[PDB]
Amino acid sequence: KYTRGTVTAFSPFDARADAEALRKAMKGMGTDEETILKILTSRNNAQRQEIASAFKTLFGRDLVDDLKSELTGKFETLMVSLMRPARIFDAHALKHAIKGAGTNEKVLTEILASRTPAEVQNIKQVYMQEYEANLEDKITGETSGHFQRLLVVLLQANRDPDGRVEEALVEKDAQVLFRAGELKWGTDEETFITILGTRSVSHLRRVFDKYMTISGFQIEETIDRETSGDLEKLLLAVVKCIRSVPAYFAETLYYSMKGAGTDDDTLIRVMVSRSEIDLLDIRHEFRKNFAKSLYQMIQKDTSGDYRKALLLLCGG
Ligand SMILES: [Ca+2]
Ligand SMILES: [Ca+2]
Ligand SMILES: [Ca+2]
Repeated sequence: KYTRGTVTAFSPFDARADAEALRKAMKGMGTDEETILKILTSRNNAQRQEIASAFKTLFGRDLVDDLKSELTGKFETLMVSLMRPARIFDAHALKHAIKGAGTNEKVLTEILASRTPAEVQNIKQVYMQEYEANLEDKITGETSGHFQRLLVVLLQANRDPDGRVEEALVEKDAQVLFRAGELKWGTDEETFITILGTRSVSHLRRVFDKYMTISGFQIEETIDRETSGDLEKLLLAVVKCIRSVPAYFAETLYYSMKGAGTDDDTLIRVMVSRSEIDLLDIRHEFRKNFAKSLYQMIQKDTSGDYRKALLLLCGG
């Protein structure tokens, strides 16, 4: 319950020697895409931030700008995502899932359902600092309904603390989800939003066990994934992050490749975001749950340099 990542600090690290090798790779006609990917997937984000700085000191050019202008396609996206400061990554993804016409409900849900209260608290903050707006005013302007109210509950980064579990309560709560389950998460929404958004994790895992003993089914079993509802999808992402974040992302990754095509926007966002948190645990849930390794699914769904950088990120 000690999460491991797939990317560690490279050594021996020489930011100046790394910046000089990237310049050369990009300098002139064409590009050496392979020196680029070898450096970027074997340096962690802090290190990358230090290569960016060195690069700006030595040539008076911007590394990202240069990647952007030299690279192309998904390889470009991947590399540019690797380069984004970890501190801003989430705030940035949220600015774009929201900005423009429509909304990307998907990023909304993934990030709010999966990040820790501390991580939500940091995001709200970097967002205010960088974009100048209040995260909350925005979500609230793009979404509506119970969907909207559950994201706001989640944005308070206020779930109860893991202490004493009172079984009576565990018991009261199970009886109400049981009932809403039967109702197709159709009503008394206000009540199950209160329960799922605010109770501690230890208290809700207990609730789900209890729930299973009343009904004979697991709470997620009472909601179709593939089909609709934005709130349903958000309820589902919460339930699963409550039991295991790594399992939730393994499954997220699996559905980004199963069937014709790939949701490359999700493949990349996840691979990058969790590369230094729980990407190894995720690879483990994927294999136990999917019967395939992340590596082989990715080998098969992607191609080229985009594919080799992803496989280096992945690790085995
Ligand atoms: Ca060039
Ligand atoms: Ca929008
Ligand atoms: Ca596919």
